[PDB]
Amino acid sequence: ALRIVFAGTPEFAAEHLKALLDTPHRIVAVYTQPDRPAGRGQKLMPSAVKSLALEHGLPVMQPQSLRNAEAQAELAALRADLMVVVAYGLILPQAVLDIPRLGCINSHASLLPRWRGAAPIQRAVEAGDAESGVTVMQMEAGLDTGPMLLKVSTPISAADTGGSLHDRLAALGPKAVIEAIAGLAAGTLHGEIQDDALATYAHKLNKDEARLDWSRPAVELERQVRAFTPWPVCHTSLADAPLKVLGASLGQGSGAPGTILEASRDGLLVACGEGALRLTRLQLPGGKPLAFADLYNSRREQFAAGQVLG
Repeated sequence: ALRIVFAGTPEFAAEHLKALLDTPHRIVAVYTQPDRPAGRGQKLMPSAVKSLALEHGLPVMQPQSLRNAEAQAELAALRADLMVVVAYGLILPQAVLDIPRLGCINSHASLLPRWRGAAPIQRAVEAGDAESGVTVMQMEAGLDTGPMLLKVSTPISAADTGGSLHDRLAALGPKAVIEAIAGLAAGTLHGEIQDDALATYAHKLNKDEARLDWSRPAVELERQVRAFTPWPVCHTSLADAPLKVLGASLGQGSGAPGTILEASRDGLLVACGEGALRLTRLQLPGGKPLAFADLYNSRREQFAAGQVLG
C-alpha cells in the first residue's frame, strides 16, 4: 500500500476517489480546484471532489497553481508514493511530475492516443468512433502524450449520447485506476509508447459550435445532437426564435439546407446538406423538454412545411 495524493474536480473524478477509499492505500491529501464563484452573489461552490473529500474527513488542498515553490513544497512534504490525477483543471509542470516516487498518473476518458485534450467524451461520439474507453497514462510534460499503462474499451452505439458514454466511463475508469496502481506498486506494469501519428485532439467546445449548421450532412448533425446531450445541447432558430434540439434521428429527404420538409406526429423532418434529419425532441425558451408529437398538436402551423431554420 501507498501514500497517494488524489487531484481532480468533477463528478467523473469523484467516482475515482470514491473507489480508492475502498482500497488499502492511504489518501494523504485531496487536491481540487479552488471553489468557483456562482453566477450571482458571493457564494463559492465546492467541487464534486471537494464535497466527497470533506464527507470522508480527508484533507483538502485547493491551490490556484502548482507552478510556484510554495505549493510544490507543500506537495513534496506529503511524502507521496503516487499522484492520481483525474479531470484536474491545473497544469502539472515537470517539477511536480518529479515529486512523487512513482510520478503522476492520469485517468483519461478516451482510448489514447485518440482524443488527447479537453472534451474526449463529446468528440468521440461526435466523430463517429465505434468504441471509446479509459486510458490510465503515466503523465509527461506534453499534453496527454504520456505512456499508456492500461486501457479498457466500450462500444459506442447509434443510441449513445455524451451522457450515456460518460456514465459508462465513470464506471470503468475507477476500476481501471485501482488495477494499474496495483501493478505499479508490484513493479510489474510498464507503459506502452504512444504513436504520435495516430493521435487526435478533442478540443474544448467553443461559443458557436452547438448552433446547428444545416448545410452539414445529416449524419453529422445526428451525431452532434447526441454528443451534446445532456450538455451543451444543440440549438437552432425559427423566425429569429431560439429552439434547443434534444432528440433527432436520421430521416429521408432532400432540399435546401434547413427547410422543413414535413411536420408530423413522428417528428420534424428538416433538409440538410445531404439527406434529412427528423427532430423528435425540442425545448422552446422558458419551456419544458417535449416530444415533437406534444408540440405537433399545439404548434401545428408554426412548423409549417417550407419554412427554413436558421
